[PDB]
Amino acid sequence: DKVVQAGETVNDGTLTNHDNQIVFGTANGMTISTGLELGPDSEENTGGQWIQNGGIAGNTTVTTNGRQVVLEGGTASDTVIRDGGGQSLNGLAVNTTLNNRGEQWVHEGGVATGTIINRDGYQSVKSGGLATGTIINTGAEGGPDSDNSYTGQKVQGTAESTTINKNGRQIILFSGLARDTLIYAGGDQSVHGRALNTTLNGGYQYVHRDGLALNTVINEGGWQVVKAGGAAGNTTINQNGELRVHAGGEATAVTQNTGGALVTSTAATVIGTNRLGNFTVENGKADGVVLESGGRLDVLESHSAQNTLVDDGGTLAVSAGGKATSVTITSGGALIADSGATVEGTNASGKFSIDGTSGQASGLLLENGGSFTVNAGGQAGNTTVGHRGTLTLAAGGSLSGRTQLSKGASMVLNGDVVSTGDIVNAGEIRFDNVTFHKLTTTNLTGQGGTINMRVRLDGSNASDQLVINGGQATGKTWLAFTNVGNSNLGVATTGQGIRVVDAQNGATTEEGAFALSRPLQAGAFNYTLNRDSDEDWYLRSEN
Ligand SMILES: [Mg+2]
Repeated sequence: DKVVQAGETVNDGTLTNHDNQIVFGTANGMTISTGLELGPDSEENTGGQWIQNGGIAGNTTVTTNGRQVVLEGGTASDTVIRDGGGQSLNGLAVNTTLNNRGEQWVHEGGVATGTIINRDGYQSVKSGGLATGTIINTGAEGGPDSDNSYTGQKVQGTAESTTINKNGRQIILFSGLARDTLIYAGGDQSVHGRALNTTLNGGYQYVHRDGLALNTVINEGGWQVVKAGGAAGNTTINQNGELRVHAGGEATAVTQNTGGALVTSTAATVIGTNRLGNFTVENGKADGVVLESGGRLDVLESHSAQNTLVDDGGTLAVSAGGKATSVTITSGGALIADSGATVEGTNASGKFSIDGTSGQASGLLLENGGSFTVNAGGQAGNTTVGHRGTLTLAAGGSLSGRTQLSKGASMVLNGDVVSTGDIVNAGEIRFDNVTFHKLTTTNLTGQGGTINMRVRLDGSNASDQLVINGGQATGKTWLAFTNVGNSNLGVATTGQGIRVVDAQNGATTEEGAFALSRPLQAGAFNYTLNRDSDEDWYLRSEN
């Protein structure tokens, strides 16, 4: 048991085999490799280096099993804690570096400045301690879904001037404060206490139940997530940043700049000012919201929205029972709703309305992930489905006027449908749900575009079916059949065949109107699509 007394500099050496070194003067260049054999969580340990009040340790290396205890008024310079060593800090530590399960506990009254947490190292600031000028490079390599709180920085006290690099993680517990942080892309900070003055230069900030975040700026690639029961105030959403406010979250004094994404629901609280004026999402009522660049507003059941602008890259999602009036969707805006929602506004091509009370819609335009669902007994008129838009019809839906499908458009049919107007398909219609449906239209105009249909080639003469009611089938439209019966079994067709397009009440079809997209064989037969004199089209057997 060496005792370095005051003004007696010890200037190299090691420490082993549960031996203590009591420092009252100066002890440079030590190797502490004893005292922590039993693990950080036991008062059963003997050995290590103990810097007393007024003592100094410079360029110590605490390696596996080594324990360095700095008491009140001691100091530890340029310390390397690695490979499962630890430092218990009640005084001053300057320029510590933590590698591979090296730990630093800064207990009440302790102060650590310049700690670099390098990989699988850990700095725990117990309540009443202070960490200043920390660099965190680890803790967050498992992604936003990693629940790792065992490496990185955990604060129960206070952390000032922290830089969080890729893979770095800061957890602020209930009692904790983190003031002035810069969080780069790949790194994150989890806030359960107080985070104040945070710069997300592509970094992530999670604000959980009972966490307060004040003065966060979200630059490009950054993310502020306010969970239920968390609260953020005075956030600035710069271009290509997003603020996420969950049901039960507080977002007050939000500055949504141009290019800023806002993702929230009427079940949260978001007050602020965007590039068009003031906005409020409060108590189930949103007024003035501007969804762009990945922003989403969900108007849940029995809430309301007015003066919403859905711009290119934004999404308005109105649940059934929600209302949203004076909507303006610019070309490239997405609208998700069904015939039980109530929406009014204007889109890229004029006025539109969904009246959830009667279940009739008129003039929709579904682009870029927009979607509408016509529920049972509903009716959508003059629909325009664009690239990446979807129109789904529940069993018992109706169409009215001209249903136009642009290239890249989807229309899914989950049961029998009647259009009392014109379907114009340049995209893809698809009979899905194993029951077979009938799509009745007055006129079909094919502009390319497959209708994906289903067939049983197993002795049934059973299939999906198109019906031209009184009108005409023109253009060119591809038919894609899938055999849903017993495969490798093919039965012969009987007489005229499986009727797939039925012309009725005087309907005519043109002669190159329909065409098999790919061959249809089952078992020993090739199934061929043939138009006859009755204007109807049939599936028949080959050789
Ligand atoms: Mg701990």
